[PDB]
Order: sequence, then C-alpha cells, then structure tokens
Amino acid sequence: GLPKLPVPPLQQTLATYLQCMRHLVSEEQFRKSQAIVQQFGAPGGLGETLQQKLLERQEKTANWVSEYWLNDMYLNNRLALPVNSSPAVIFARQHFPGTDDQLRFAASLISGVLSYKALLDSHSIPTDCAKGQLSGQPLCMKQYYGLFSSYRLPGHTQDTLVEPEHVIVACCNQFFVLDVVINFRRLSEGDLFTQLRKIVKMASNAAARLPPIGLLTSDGRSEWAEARTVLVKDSTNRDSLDMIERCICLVCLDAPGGVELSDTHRALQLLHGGGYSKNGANRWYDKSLQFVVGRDGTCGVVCEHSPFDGIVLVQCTEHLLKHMTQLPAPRRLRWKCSPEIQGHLASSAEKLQRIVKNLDFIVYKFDNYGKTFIKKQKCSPDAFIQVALQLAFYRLHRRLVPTYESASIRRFQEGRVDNIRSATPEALAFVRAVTDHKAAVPASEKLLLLKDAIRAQTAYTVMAITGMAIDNHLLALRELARAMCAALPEMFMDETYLMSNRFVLSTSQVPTTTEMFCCYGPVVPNGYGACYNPQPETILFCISSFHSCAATSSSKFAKAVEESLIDMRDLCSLL
Ligand SMILES: C[n+]1ccc(C[C@@H](SCCNC(=O)CCNC(=O)[C@H](O)C(C)(C)COP(=O)(O)OP(=O)(O)OC[C@H]2O[C@@H](n3cnc4c(N)ncnc43)[C@H](O)[C@@H]2OP(=O)(O)O)c2cccc3ccccc23)cc1
Ligand code: NA
Ligand code: NA
Repeated sequence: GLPKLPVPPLQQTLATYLQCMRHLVSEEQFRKSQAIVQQFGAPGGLGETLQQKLLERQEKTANWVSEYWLNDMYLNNRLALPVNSSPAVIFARQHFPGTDDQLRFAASLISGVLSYKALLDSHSIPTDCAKGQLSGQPLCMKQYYGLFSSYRLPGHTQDTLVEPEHVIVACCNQFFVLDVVINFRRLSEGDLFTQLRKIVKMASNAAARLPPIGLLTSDGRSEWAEARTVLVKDSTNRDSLDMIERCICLVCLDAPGGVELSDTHRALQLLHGGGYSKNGANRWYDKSLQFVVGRDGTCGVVCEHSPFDGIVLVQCTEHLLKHMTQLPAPRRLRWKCSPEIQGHLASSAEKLQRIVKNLDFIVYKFDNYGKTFIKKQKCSPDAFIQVALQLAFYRLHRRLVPTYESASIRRFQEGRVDNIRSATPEALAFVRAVTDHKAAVPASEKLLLLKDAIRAQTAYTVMAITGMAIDNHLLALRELARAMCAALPEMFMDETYLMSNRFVLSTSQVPTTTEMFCCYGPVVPNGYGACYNPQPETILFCISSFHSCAATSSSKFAKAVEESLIDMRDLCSLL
C-alpha cells in the first residue's frame, strides 16, 4: 500500500543541479554547464522527451529507478568487493576461553539466523515505521527478503544479482556444507554445536586441505568472472559453487589475529581478514552475509550489500544478538584446480595484499557530547554532523568536494536510497568564515552561518527522503537517453556532471542500540569513507581512506572532525 517513487518536475531537478555545482566549479566551466542545461531543458527539447519516457516508465514499473540504480551503484562496478564495496558490522567483544565457547556462540548465532528466517517466511513481520526525520511513516520491507536469498555472480562487464536448507562454514580456508532445516525440521543449537565440532576437527587436517578458492572472490569482478569461467569447466567445481550459491549465509570460523583487539583492528579483520596470510581467504565475498566468529572473540558480519542497505541489516543483527540463546558429518566442498587456476590464485593473493596495505582505517569515539546537546540547539543531529564533516574536510584540505550521504527512500515501493548532497553553498559560506582568519568574521555571524548551513542541510534531507532530490532522476534520464543512442547527450558528458558524481567524501549514518558499529571503504582513490553512529552523549565515527593518496589521512581527518565538533559547540554556546 506504499506510494510509487515520485518523478520530480524536470525544471526543478535542473535548477537544483546547477545550484549544487556552481560553487564547486570555475566561472567558465559553470557558464558552459548553464548553457548545456538550458538547451537540455528547453521546451520541446530532449529533456522533456526523456521526462515523458520516464513518466511512462513509472506507470509500468513498481519503481522506475530500481534497475538503473542497481547497475550503476553495484553491478557495473569493476573493483574488488573487499574494502571497495562490502561493508562490515563489528559486534561487541566476546571472550572465548576455549574453542567450544567460540563454537557455542556460532551454534547459538546460526539458530538465531534460522528463527529469523522463519519470521520472514511467516510474512507476518509488522511494517517498520520511520524514526527520525518525518517519523511514523510506513517503510518498505522488501530489503529484508534479500538478506539471505541472494548471491552476486561476477560478469565480464556487469555482475548479476541472482532444496533442503544449509549454511556454508568456512574454516582454515575450507568450505563445509552444514544442513540446518532438513524438511521444515530445524537442527537444534546442540546439534549445530556438535556439527561445528566435527568441522573444526576436519578442517584441522593438513593432509585434507584444499586450495583456498575463496581468495578468488576477493579479486576484481572481471578477473573473478574469468577465473570462475575456468572453474565451471569441471563437474565437481560446478557442484561446489552451486552449494555456495544456494546457501543461507556463510559462517567463518577465523583464526586468532596476532594484534591487540582494538576496535580498529577488529574492524580490519571483518573488512579484509588481514589478507591471505591471516583470514582473507576464509571468505566468499559473492554471498550476501558472511558471519565471522573468530577464535579470539572477534565477531561480526561482512555484507555484499547489493540487495539491502545498512538500516535493515542492523535491525536484523540486533534482533539476532538480542534473541540469542546464551547426524551425518558435514560435507567438505571439493575442488579441482587447473594449472591456470593456480596462477589466478597467486594474482588474487597479490591484489588482495595491496588492498590490505592500502587501507587506512580508524575508529574514533567523540565523547564530549552527542544527540542530546544537538537537539538542545534546535538542530537535527544528522544535519549538525554533516555540517561538521564539511568543516572537517575544508579545514584539512582547503576545498569542499562533491559529497554523498545515504538517504532512505523506503517510504516508496522497493525504495533503496537517494543522495543528500551535503556540500551546499551554505556549507561553503560557513566553513570559509570559520577557517579564513584574515577575514576575522565575528563569532556571532559565524553562528548565523552555522544555523543557515544546518537549515540548508535539513531542507535537502527532507527533499531527498520524499523522493524529490536529483541523483536518481538524472540517472534515469541518462539511461533512458542511452537506450535511444549510445552517444549520451551533452549534459551527461559535461565535465561538471562527471565531477558531481566523484564522491571524494562518502558518508552515511547507521545508528545502533548496542556496542556494534559499521564501516566501509572510500569510493574514489583520493577520498574518504565515513560512517557514524550518533548516540545521546557520544558520536562514533568510522573513517577510511587510502594510503596511496598522500593528501588523505584518516587520523588527521578524525582530529579535524573533533576540532569541528568543538568549534560548533562553542559557536552554539554563544547565544
Ligand atoms: C556510497 N555508499 C553506499 C552505501 C554504502 C553502505 C551503507 S548503506 C546506507 C545505510 N545508511 C542509511 O540507509 C541511512 C538512512 N537514514 C535516513 O534516511 C535518515 O532519515 C537521515 C540520515 C536522512 C536523517 O537522519 P534522521 O535520524 O532521520 O534525522 P535526525 O538526525 O534529524 O533525527 C534524530 C533525532 O533528532 C530529532 N530531531 C530532528 N530535528 C530536530 C530539531 N530541529 N530539534 C530537535 N530535535 C530534532 C529527531 O526527532 C530524532 O529524535 P530521537 O529519535 O533521537 O528521539 C552501509 C553502511 C554500514 C553498514 C551496511 C551494512 C549493509 C549494507 C549497507 C551498509 C556505502 C557507500
Ligand atoms: Na542516488
Ligand atoms: Na591517505
């Protein structure tokens, strides 16, 4: 009973687009972009033709952007999924004195998964109602049904999102089939614990060890598509891939790390496993959910997020963790490795280690204040924090950049997200006043600039979540144009448009109720990834960047965030 994603008016989107980019390009580049957009948007022109094709599309589809967005955000992306794509959720520290304590946790977690899947298959789950901005409104539930049912196949140029029930268990880079529902008749926690004891014993036998095929899923998508094409030439490889493809989830029983179990190092283990020499091959990145249960108590889940976004994921995992309860041998999946496959594995190992060494990651806990203080200033906490991130970026790098912030459009049928473009002209005015000390702008006027930047950020936020923002609209017009002619219209070849979609700062808010946190890598080589968790009295930031970029630094950016939050508290405390 949810409404269809709206199609905003064309002239609205084009005027918002120009206002979004004017302050981020030169005078001359903008003048050219203005002329291009005017011709695109002229009466009887190409824009209007495309808009009419888009309204026809809205009438005939449940959601007119779903296919375009899924390809542009995920399936067309050629980069390896670790760090570049798959986010990580880190649970609370656990203490596993013995192996059976780790395996009791795993058994308890798996049966929590089985019972959660039974609720979904009940189709009796009450509709989620929004929290925060525009509270109380009903939200789409489709994403819950992609948590367990999905596998992402690699393609040469574009990926594809695709019996008795079983889990796959990864241990010592070996994969084991663990059947769990054996005719609508679930195995108990006790049975699962017993089955996991057998897997650990068998995975420990070095005479029986098979090559670490999971490492192949860590490569570039076109490279893994090619390697997979080799594998499927043999029958027993095909059967093994089939079991992984139809599994409920992965459960990875990781070896202990060597390092201090800081929040930052626990996150690193969930994001890439520390590479081939630690837990990096104890993975299968094509599958949507990989639950990690490390021997040292490091536990979380790695997500192939093409079928769902973070809010739905965390509601599931918080459900699982809260409800957790305090016979043939599982089959080991077999493989036949060509001489060629041996070479694919060597390159996968080398490419994966470059990712491991390239990632610069920090978990930073701002503890001077949280949402409560911000609400007392009559501000949205998310908008407050977004403005602070723009100040952080500007005081460090002395420029503002196209920024991405996730906004859920789950108020509409099959809605996923649109983009809140936080790098507004009001943000620019504020951060310049704060950092340009020659200008000597009085603190009272800085406060007025702070309040107007928050106002603009909230206004864009409301627009985005009601389906009236620009990114999805423009994407659809672009891909509708592409279908009529491979030569795209000038508006989408314009350097201004290409720049507008290089998100040097890529952000999202994922609040949790518990001690878990979320993190992901940047989406451009010279950029940051920034996932935050605002609580009443604290704000948790997970900051990523790439060591190969000499300008970026996760530690420096985190100190800039702290400085920006203190500056903004001092400004709000004036009046
Ligand atoms: C490029 N790429 C794409 C994707 C990814 C992976 C991501 S996938 C995206 C996951 N993220 C989302 O999907 C975010 C969805 N969120 C929304 O869309 C929100 O709507 C948003 C953020 C727009 C606004 O945030 P808000 O909280 O709604 O608004 P607020 O902050 O203003 O309200 C708070 C409190 O303040 C009150 N209030 C408001 N105004 C006030 C005022 N003026 N005065 C006083 N009070 C005021 C409110 O009433 C409330 O009150 P309270 O409830 O506390 O009592 C991901 C991350 C992590 C893990 C993943 C795992 C799996 C899959 C994906 C994962 C990475 C990179
Ligand atoms: Na978008
Ligand atoms: Na860097």
